Amino acid sequence: ANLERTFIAIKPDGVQRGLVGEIIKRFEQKGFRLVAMKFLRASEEHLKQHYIDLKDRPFFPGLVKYMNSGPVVAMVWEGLNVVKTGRVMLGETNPADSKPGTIRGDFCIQVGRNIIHGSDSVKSAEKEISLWFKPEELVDYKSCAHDWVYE
Amino acid sequence: ANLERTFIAIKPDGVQRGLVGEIIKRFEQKGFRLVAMKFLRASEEHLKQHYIDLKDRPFFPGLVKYMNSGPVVAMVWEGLNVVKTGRVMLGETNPADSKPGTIRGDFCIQVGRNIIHGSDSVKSAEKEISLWFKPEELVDYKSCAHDWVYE
Amino acid sequence: ANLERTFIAIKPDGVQRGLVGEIIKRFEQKGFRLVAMKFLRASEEHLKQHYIDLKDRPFFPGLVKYMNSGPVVAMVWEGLNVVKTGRVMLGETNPADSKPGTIRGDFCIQVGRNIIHGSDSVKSAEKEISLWFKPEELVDYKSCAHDWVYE
Amino acid sequence: ANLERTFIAIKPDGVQRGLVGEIIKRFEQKGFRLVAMKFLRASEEHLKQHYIDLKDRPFFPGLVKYMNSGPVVAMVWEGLNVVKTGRVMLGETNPADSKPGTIRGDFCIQVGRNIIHGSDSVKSAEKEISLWFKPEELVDYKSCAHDWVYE
Amino acid sequence: ANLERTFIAIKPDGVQRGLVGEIIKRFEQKGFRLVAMKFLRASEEHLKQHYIDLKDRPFFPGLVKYMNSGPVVAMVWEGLNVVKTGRVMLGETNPADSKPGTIRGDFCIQVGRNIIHGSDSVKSAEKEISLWFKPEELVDYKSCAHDWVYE
Amino acid sequence: ANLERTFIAIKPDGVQRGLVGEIIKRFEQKGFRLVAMKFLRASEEHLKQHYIDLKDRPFFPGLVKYMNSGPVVAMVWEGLNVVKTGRVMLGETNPADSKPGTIRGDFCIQVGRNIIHGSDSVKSAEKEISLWFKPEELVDYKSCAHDWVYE
Ligand SMILES: Nc1nc2c(ncn2[C@@H]2O[C@H](COP(=O)(O)OP(=O)(O)O)[C@@H](O)[C@H]2O)c(=O)[nH]1
Ligand SMILES: Nc1nc2c(ncn2[C@@H]2O[C@H](COP(=O)(O)OP(=O)(O)O)[C@@H](O)[C@H]2O)c(=O)[nH]1
Ligand SMILES: Nc1nc2c(ncn2[C@@H]2O[C@H](COP(=O)(O)OP(=O)(O)O)[C@@H](O)[C@H]2O)c(=O)[nH]1
Ligand SMILES: Nc1nc2c(ncn2[C@@H]2O[C@H](COP(=O)(O)OP(=O)(O)O)[C@@H](O)[C@H]2O)c(=O)[nH]1
Ligand SMILES: Nc1nc2c(ncn2[C@@H]2O[C@H](COP(=O)(O)OP(=O)(O)O)[C@@H](O)[C@H]2O)c(=O)[nH]1
Ligand SMILES: Nc1nc2c(ncn2[C@@H]2O[C@H](COP(=O)(O)OP(=O)(O)O)[C@@H](O)[C@H]2O)c(=O)[nH]1
Ligand SMILES: [Mg+2]
Ligand SMILES: [Mg+2]
Ligand SMILES: [Mg+2]
Ligand SMILES: [Mg+2]
Ligand SMILES: [Mg+2]
Ligand SMILES: [Mg+2]
Repeated sequence: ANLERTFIAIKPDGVQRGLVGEIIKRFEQKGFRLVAMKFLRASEEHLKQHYIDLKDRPFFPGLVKYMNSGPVVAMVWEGLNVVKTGRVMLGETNPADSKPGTIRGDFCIQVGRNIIHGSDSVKSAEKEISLWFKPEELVDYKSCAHDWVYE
Repeated sequence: ANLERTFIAIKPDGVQRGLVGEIIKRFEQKGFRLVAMKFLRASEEHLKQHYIDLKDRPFFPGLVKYMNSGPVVAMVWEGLNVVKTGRVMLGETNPADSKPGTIRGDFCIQVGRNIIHGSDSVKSAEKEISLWFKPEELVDYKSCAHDWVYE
Repeated sequence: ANLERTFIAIKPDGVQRGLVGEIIKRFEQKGFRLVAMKFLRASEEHLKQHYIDLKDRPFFPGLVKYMNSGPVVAMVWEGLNVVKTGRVMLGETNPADSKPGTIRGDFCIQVGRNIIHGSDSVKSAEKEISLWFKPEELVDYKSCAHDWVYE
Repeated sequence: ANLERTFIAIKPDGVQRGLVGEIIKRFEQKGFRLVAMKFLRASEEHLKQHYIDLKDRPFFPGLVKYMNSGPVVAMVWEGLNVVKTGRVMLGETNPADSKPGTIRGDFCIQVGRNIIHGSDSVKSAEKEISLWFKPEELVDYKSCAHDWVYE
Repeated sequence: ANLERTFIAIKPDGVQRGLVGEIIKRFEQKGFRLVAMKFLRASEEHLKQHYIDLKDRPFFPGLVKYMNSGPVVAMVWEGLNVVKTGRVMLGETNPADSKPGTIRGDFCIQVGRNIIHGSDSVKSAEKEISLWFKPEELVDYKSCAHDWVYE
Repeated sequence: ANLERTFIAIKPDGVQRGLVGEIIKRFEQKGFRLVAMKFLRASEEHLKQHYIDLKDRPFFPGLVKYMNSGPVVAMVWEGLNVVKTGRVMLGETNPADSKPGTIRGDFCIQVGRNIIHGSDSVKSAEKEISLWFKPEELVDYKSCAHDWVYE
């Protein structure tokens, strides 16, 4: 089979607060497969295109500036319902609405500093994956745990 | 009802994915007393009795064969509302509906590989404990912390 | 706003069960600022004042005795909505109603041994802070991570 | 290969202090395979035979009484060098001499309450295994990560 | 029959880097009893007294300045061999020589930002406890675990 | 020497055994700055250049094959003595001799599956960094904690 994929980015605040390993561990222990990963400071234009649907929102200027203010960890993760499940794992957009046990619930306070991004839909994921990674950067392998994670 | 007991089994996938100590720690940390524990490859006939209520469901033979495909860790835990609270701790039957912070929410993806079993009621717990353990295998002792966990 | 403060106390059961660091870590990693902290055996009088609204409840004598039965860690934490959010982190009054991922959800079982206290409102918080701490015991400094937690 | 085995027991203090899960995780994460596990109060005669080479030592009486004073978690673990590297993981007999990051180094203080036992040699391991388990209690299965742990 | 005690302070970098809980957890897990604790910005004078033995060394002014640059967590811990064992837990003065598994080994790089202080000797412990704490701030109580930590 | 760099790669066994987050956290927690990171299946030729000094060793062919058998996580880390300190953090080449608390000591068993690589010297580090990364992939930014990790 060819499993669902989602795009996950650890925002500059996640990197600056030293939560990269912690956040990656949460995806690994869940049983999702890391497909791609790189580390870069995305240009304001890259970030504008990432968040193109939000361009007319008033917080958008500060969002783009915050997102370009340090490096990000960009990832692709694979598995059954990984898009929706990735989102549940993150918590709500606002850390204030995010439950203890979620990444945002556990680790942050304010919507403007909410440490992580996950694709909100499959069609979003595929667009975001194409924008952040070259095809060659997506690694096709099989997880040793697969048959212990899936029927 | 401080002497309530429940049956908890770590399924073959739980054992194979190295989650035994992680699971046990969650019960220990909560204040529940470990009463019995053993490690075995349960026979197909034993598993058919365990899941006798499901013998007509289409997933039954698959479920049995998987349950026999590796060892399980069988346990008896005791404490106030341990049956219901144990259930909460595991999360929903389907990992897709299990909240972050729960065992299945944190660690698995698919209902057919859902890493753990807990009794669904006192009556089920009593049946399961009888099925899985000899009476001499239930250990009598007082937990150190009891007077700090209970009034 | 961001200068809100709350009073958090680790109850004698939380100290005795070795949960002081685990509790503190949860507040630190969330991004809240530790403002004040001390360790003491609170007098029965001090405890009666802390719980003055409950003076006529049936459980109040047992409550005051339990709370005097060992030392307590008293703390003040700062941040946006720290009162409300602190409560979310603790769980519900009754650990039976507290979800996995919260302090009571993870660690305790019975309402009379529920390991921790948090102020239920800003007015409660300011009363409790005045009750437990001398003004000089409240330390003003800026958190390293502040600008990565707050826009 | 017919891989080496060792006998590990978590002593009554390890059980009472809630360290069973933690300990088991350290063995699991190292890549050792759990072969056998049970939970029991070992009789004084069982304990005398286990520690027979110490019978004339002055601490022997107290050792047997303490080891009988609560249940123990009895285990057999498999792996290349598991006896010697198991000992290294435990620390030195005296926790005072055990380094941080070892089990006794992290968790205990006094030689008479040193939380765990491990076989000191291959010959001791085989003797101890034979005395603590029935042959049928030793579960034969292959670890899913075997080929990632071994050449 | 007072057990041995030591003075441990979490330095300003320790607090700023959000390691207070982690650090305390290590001492609780080991079996030491928390006797005293408070949180304060130590004055230059207090710190010159604390480090008076170093007053003529080149790094002393820099040390005293750094130690005043943020609040510190000051603690008294009790147990068998706590002064020496405490030291071993911290690591060497220079993090470069501190082993993985020690506090400085896990968390620090440079000698002037080495996150924690522990007394060097019983005589120094006694002096430091007296310098930092009033007698009434030392809490006399018996630990839950004592009989499982000590024979 | 604060700008010293080393090359760390999580080997395919580390990726498959779900240790990526765990490993990254240890580097983060220590205070080193992540400079560059990517995830790829390294070609046999690329790996032959990486290990060119071992090309005549009997294990060389199998080493290259194993290192190509799954993706690796390639990283550049910066900090004072990061090459030597990084080596200490990994353990010894042989897991069998690696101390508990080190990455290999904690997580692996056999030299042929030793989960991680780190440069052995500054000269080796510069050669490996150049081999594995494009100049533009070394990210320029300041770590928020720098002034709390360094004088
Ligand atoms: N400062 C600020 N940022 C916001 C606000 N709403 C959304 N954002 C940021 O914009 C990101 C994208 O918004 P959105 O797609 O609606 O939410 P998401 O998919 O859950 O991340 C969020 O993750 C926040 O980082 C806001 O009101 N203020
Ligand atoms: N393959 C498969 N297994 C299922 C399904 N539903 C339940 N199971 C398995 O059967 C076990 C028992 O089912 P059930 O008693 O209803 O759920 P539980 O009490 O929450 O464990 C579950 O824990 C699953 O492992 C399904 O639709 N497909
Ligand atoms: N024993 C007992 N203690 C209670 C009961 N209800 C509340 N308490 C205790 O009294 C404390 C204060 O009560 P309350 O303010 O209503 O709950 P809280 O603000 O969530 O802590 C609780 O945290 C419990 O420790 C009860 O029914 N029985
Ligand atoms: N109370 C007490 N117990 C001891 C002493 N020496 C050893 N023991 C206990 O006896 C056990 C077995 O001793 P030994 O075979 O020499 O050490 P081990 O193989 O490292 O456990 C130790 O693990 C301790 O639990 C002592 O001096 N006093
Ligand atoms: N900046 C700087 N600080 C130092 C140096 N040597 C020691 N210190 C600091 O001064 C503290 C006290 O030194 P000392 O009492 O000898 O070592 P300790 O008992 O390990 O803490 C150390 O823990 C360091 O924080 C140095 O060479 N430079
Ligand atoms: N299969 C196998 N692999 C080995 C052996 N010795 C070394 N290796 C592998 O080759 C790598 C490089 O060896 P070396 O450069 O000498 O040590 P390193 O710098 O500590 O990794 C090791 O990290 C192992 O992955 C061996 O005897 N057998
Ligand atoms: Mg969106
Ligand atoms: Mg059922
Ligand atoms: Mg109240
Ligand atoms: Mg012996
Ligand atoms: Mg000194
Ligand atoms: Mg080499």
